[PDB]
Amino acid sequence: ILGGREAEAHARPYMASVQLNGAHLCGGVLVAEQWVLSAAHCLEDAADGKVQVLLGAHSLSQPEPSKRLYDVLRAVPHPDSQPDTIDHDLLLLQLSEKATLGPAVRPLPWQRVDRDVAPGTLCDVAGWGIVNHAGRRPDSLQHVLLPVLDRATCNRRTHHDGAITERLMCAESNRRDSCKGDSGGPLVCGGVLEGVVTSGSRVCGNRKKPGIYTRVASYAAWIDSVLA
Ligand SMILES: COC(=O)c1ccccc1CNC(=O)N1CCC[C@H]1C(=O)Nc1cccc(OC(F)(F)F)c1
Repeated sequence: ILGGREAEAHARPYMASVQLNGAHLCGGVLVAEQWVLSAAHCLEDAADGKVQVLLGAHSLSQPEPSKRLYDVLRAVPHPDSQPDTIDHDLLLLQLSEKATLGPAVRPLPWQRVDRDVAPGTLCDVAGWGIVNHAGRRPDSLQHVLLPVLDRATCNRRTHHDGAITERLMCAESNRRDSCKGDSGGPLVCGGVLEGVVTSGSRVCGNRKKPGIYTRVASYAAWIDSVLA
């Protein structure tokens, strides 16, 4: 997260760290007792590597009573996802068992009505991604409040030049933004999951290159199918 602040410990009990070989790789969001939603590019070339999900965390390295590392039974990338595209960039991870729920571990309600979030809505994005241009990695969860950017402005030649489909949304990236390592994390608006940070490489904190988030409402039937 660039231009953000340290999050209040355990105030976002749905927040997951998706780890590969014991290191934070991507953000994720607990959407059901046994399922974490993240981004499909997260597990590219991860083939053989150990994927785990850390729930109930604030610090990645310090002991906390609510912290629990879960193994993953199945990793389900969206079938239409591809390495060279930003489309259908979703991944569902089935945990080894249902998560132990409590004040610090709880699934987030997610948007099932396919209607756009109004431009200007203030949404929250959290993650353990880089915090500066040198690549400094925070030990604790960071967050930033970002206003939603209308799709037509996001699609201008100066911005993302027509790449923003109806299944994607944008948020302003003016010195405050999601960055490397925040991919897969949640974009929460009015206490409901609206988007998942995309995992394509992009410059951070440059107002001319808005943040791109996959709209979960646009994938409600796929999310339901996988869990079933
Ligand atoms: C919104 O995303 C952007 O704007 C963005 C801007 C540049 C490169 C990339 C991105 C977004 N893509 C990712 O993050 N991806 C792609 C899938 C894997 C994941 C990644 O690379 N994980 C990672 C790797 C090393 C260290 C690390 O940990 C920490 F982050 F702590 F360093 C995390």
